[PDB]
Amino acid sequence: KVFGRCELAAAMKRHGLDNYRGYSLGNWVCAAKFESNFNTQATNRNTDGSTDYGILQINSRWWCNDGRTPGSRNLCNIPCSALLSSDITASVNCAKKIVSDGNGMNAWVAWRNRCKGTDVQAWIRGCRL
Repeated sequence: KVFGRCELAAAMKRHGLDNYRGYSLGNWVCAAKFESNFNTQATNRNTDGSTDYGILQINSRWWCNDGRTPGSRNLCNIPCSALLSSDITASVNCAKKIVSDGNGMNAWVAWRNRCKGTDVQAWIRGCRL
């Protein structure tokens, strides 16, 4: 599924991401935009044996288990295929854990590159929340 901007914002808000650990909703929408272009089935297979999965491109070395990645920690305790659903719940819950395990949103390169220092509010402006 390829989400619309406002549709994804609403879904993320229903899942409690607005101001989660001090990160406004627009940060999360902006991250998904440039990680995956809102595509829940996006995959990126890296040369190091790991794969990035889903709308938030969560990596299979630390966070989910796909059975083929060396050094898998599976800290979200889910199969990576669960992150390829049209329901974003599993990706949201694992993203929360990624932050809860010490990291900020610096854990997403696309956020560091394309969202940090910008008016992230623009990504939810105009939406019915």
